[PDB]
Amino acid sequence: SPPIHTRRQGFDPADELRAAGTLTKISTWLAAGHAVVRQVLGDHKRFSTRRELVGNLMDYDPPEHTRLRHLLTPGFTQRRMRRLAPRIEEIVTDRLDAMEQAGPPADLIELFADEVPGAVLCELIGVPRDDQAMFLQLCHRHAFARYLVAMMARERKDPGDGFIGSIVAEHGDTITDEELRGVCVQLMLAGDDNVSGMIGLGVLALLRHPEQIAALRGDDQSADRAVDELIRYLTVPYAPTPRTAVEDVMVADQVIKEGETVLCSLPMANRDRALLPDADRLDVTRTPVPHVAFGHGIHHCLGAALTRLQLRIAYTALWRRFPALQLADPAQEIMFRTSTPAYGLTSLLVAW
Ligand code: HEM
Repeated sequence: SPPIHTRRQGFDPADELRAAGTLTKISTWLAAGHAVVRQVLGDHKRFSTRRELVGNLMDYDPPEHTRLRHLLTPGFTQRRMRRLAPRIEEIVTDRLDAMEQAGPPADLIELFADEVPGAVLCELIGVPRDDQAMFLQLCHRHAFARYLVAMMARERKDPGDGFIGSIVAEHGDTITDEELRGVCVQLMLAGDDNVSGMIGLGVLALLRHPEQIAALRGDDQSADRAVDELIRYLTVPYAPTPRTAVEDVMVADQVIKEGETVLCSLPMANRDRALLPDADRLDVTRTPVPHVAFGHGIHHCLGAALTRLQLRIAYTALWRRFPALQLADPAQEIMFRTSTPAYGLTSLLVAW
């Protein structure tokens, strides 16, 4: 009953999804191989992402996409995101405190996984801390757009040095308040469900492979390689933005007609034995590979650096606080999140 590409079995793609060919028609084309997915995503000239929506990079084609992304790129680099580390550490500590105060057992998803990403996003865009609580409540449920108008008005008149402030000070003439508001809305949508899914599933994956936890508190390479492997192995998004063929195009010896849609199975592409001979195995020590969990090509995840830093901080602080982290009952059923654009957990009752 659920769409083929959204079906999972544990941490893995479902058997019916595994049985699918490289490129087949489904009731829409489904690309389920690493090479074919990278071909489709890398072909931005023949495959368009296009179907409010203003500021949504996933709805832009070049040169319009190139222009808008250029203004956003500098505010998403590894070095710029490293500046948020203290605040991420603070947010994570606050949520760990909430778990510790509640005492064992506690729902890691409700108290930790579903709370961290939103708070980090508020810090990213520069929402004042006192307004952050109400900002998230209005955003999660669907005044929200009305608040952002007032936020852009402050920054345009008197620019700070944050995310919005740096854009309006340097390129205020080329970007509008409507575009800035749209960017912020889309950042909330693109960077909440994905990260919350990764926090939940990553914690469980590390519990299921507990010798691999120690990699997180090693040197920079050790920790980053651990996080990237978890990103690869879990591949939380089922698909990127649907790709529409602008013209007739031959992909994998099959003709994709103009107007037809192609869905890329990111989990299948990252389990492709052409990417890794043992792709179904979790190993935090393996050298990073060109996985497509953050996409491929011009639309590749803008929040990739933020995600890597946030997840590293989240996983590391969790076990530093709770070394004896465990499932509340060893035999408890894993509660998978299946109704959102990203795979995750709805609940994870943990003890320590
Ligand atoms: C679990 C972590 C994440 C994963 C797995 C993920 C996945 C992806 C993927 C697959 C794409 C490509 C979409 C496409 O080509 O159609 C993408 C794009 C994008 N992501 Fe993420 N994402 C994550 C976290 C974030 C975060 C935290 C942010 C916010 C800082 C973010 C912001 C964006 C934006 C703005 C785009 C559009 C880029 C463009 O179209 O040029 N993502 N993401």
